[PDB]
Amino acid sequence: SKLPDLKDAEAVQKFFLEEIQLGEELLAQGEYEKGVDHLTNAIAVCGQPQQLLQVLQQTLPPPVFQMLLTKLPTISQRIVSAQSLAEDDVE
Repeated sequence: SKLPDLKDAEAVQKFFLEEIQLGEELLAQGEYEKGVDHLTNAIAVCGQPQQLLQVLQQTLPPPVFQMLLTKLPTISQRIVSAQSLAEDDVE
């Protein structure tokens, strides 16, 4: 592709429906995980009160729960380093 732009289609809705599927099969509890997938498609927008909770609270459940206590700062610090590099690029 040349000069791509952010766009939505039913495919992302159906790929959002496979994230629901991963959550539900992984947790044997569809209702709670359905909320955590709505919390991953809503980071595509990054809504003001819901812009930081999103991807982290998603990356929590799918593997064994409670094994992400240490990896969560790893993801957060790598994101912080990413913004540090972006801030350097802006400067």
